[PDB]
Amino acid sequence: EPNVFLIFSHGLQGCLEAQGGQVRVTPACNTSLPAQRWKWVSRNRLFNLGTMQCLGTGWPGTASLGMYECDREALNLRWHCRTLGDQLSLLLGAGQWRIYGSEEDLCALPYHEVYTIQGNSHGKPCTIPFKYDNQWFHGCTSTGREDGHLWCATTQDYGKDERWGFCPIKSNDCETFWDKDQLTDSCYQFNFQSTLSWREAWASCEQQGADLLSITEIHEQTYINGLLTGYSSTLWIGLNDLDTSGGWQWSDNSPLKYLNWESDQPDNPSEENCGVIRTESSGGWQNRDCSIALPYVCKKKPKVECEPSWQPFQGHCYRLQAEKRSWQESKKACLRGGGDLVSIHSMAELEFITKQIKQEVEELWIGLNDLKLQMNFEWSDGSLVSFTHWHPFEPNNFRDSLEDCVTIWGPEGRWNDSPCNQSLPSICKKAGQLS
Ligand code: NA
Ligand code: NA
Repeated sequence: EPNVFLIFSHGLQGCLEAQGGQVRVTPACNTSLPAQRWKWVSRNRLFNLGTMQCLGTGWPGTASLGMYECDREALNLRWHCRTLGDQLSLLLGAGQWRIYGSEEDLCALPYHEVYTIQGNSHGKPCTIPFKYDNQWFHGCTSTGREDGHLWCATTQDYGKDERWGFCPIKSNDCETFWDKDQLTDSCYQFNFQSTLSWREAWASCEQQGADLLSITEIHEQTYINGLLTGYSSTLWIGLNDLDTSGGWQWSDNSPLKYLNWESDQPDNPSEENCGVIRTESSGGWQNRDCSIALPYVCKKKPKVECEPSWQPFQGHCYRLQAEKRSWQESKKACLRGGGDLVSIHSMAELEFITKQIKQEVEELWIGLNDLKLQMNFEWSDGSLVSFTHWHPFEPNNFRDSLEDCVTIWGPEGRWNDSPCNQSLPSICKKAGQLS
């Protein structure tokens, strides 16, 4: 019971209590008494755990506080955490209202929508509270189920509407609700029957201890397209440019090292900011309006010294090769120097390279490339690709050439991809000696 809280008045010096059908302030604050335990629930109602009822007052026309069945409409059961204090002070003839035991205001523990998994409600969130077999529930329950799985109604009256779904769980395994890749031990959840917005889908994955699908490897694309063959669907993935336009990122902060945009994508930069995978294109990526309602896919996984003319940063040595060469020839020159084309794994390393090594050189080669397999970028030095810093609407050279290599471009230190044909200076990286 982490969302539950007591309501204290400094002006009356006591906690708000609900007895029978009445509401009072008692100086005897006791966090154990459910009569004093409150909880925000759906549709801006304030729920009491002792009475299993909702705080209410009269509509304009008859003013007092009382407890009422939460589905009563003949009374106003709606409150706002910002004005609740003023309403309580008004109706009790009081000062300042806070959560008991803290300096936090009554807006500190807000109601969060919990989106359902599978069931028959297309991902619609739990209606809190809901009635089932004439009993109120202010949370998920397994009563009425043998397997013990937690569920909830998506209307307030299950007996009437029979709309429901499974509740999301934060698990250390991937048992009931997930397809697991045995090779990578990564778990995937295709909610074909749900219809949620991107942000809603994001929240759903998050409250399962997961994130929207990121596709980081060529294999991962193949495994994903695999499970999708036969189905006909368009599903949200973690891809978006909400922060920076054209700056596509995975919601789970994975590097944008693999790409599978459809031929004409992405487009409509002014309206479409979120990524979808499609079965029609055999797993191609599109960008769409983030507010549209779609099925979605979740994912979870249960001080050195340098040689002369080189400069140190962290544990490596860096050097500018000012002579303009091709990407491959730039690399060959780095190797003869006992190093390789620079690999960049953090923002601090990037800043060092850009401010200290590149300086006013306009554009130059780094180690990132997709010569081996196209649309799948890797560092020439074989290092793990953990970090990308693409310019807006980059990369995009796989859209023409069959071989793409990467440069640092301009003062921000962001990256382009380009034909390796191009003649540019470059930066080299090798390990340093400690010291
Ligand atoms: Na589009
Ligand atoms: Na490019």
